[PDB]
Amino acid sequence: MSEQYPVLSGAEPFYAENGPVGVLLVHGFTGTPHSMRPLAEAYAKAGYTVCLPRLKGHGTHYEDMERTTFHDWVASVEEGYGWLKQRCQTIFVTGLSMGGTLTLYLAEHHPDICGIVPINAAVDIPAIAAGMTGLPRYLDSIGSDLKNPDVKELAYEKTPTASLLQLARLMAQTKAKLDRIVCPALIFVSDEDHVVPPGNADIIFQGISSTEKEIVRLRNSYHVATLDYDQPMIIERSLEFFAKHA
Repeated sequence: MSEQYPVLSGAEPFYAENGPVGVLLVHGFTGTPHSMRPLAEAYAKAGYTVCLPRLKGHGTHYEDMERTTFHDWVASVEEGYGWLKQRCQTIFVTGLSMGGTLTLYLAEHHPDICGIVPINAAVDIPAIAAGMTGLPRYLDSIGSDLKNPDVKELAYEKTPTASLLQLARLMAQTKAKLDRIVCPALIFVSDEDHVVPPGNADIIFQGISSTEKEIVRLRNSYHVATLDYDQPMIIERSLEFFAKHA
């Protein structure tokens, strides 16, 4: 049931105990805490308690990932949420890509969350269904969709097809339950995301029941926006959002 491979260098989770306002940061599918670490460190330096977990099956080897289900990834996030609940009076959740999906999923089940910051969150990726139809156990992963080519992202070099099915099911369930969300939402979307169609931001904006919601368009980033040129804006605007709603 446990992972068989060791944690990769750079994929370690990050925890910081600071003040009574906490932020949970969720990384994406086949990715690792590396993609959220600059945000986590900035929020900790700003005085927030921070939890950046490593999703089960992630940051080790794709064979470990293949053995996981979306319920395992949800459990990692629920565990991090619980860690914060034991420490903080106010909790925000943010996440990139499937991490954004999991942010939404958590908010659909926990009304106490005080705000969410999904970044290129995925609730519908038609290419997954199209990809089947018309095969192999592991697909060659695409290179990281980053506008800045100097940035090194840590993600598995192969993607298990079994795991894509798990992602599809997670997305469908998350999409179906969007109207349960009423907390404030700051929805970031890269205009030029080549992985998650940017209309996802509008599915989310229209689907949630929140009265305080906005879409912020990132014009200088591709999918992996947390490591891309718009990173400072994501951090600054997120910090403003946390302060306003705490």
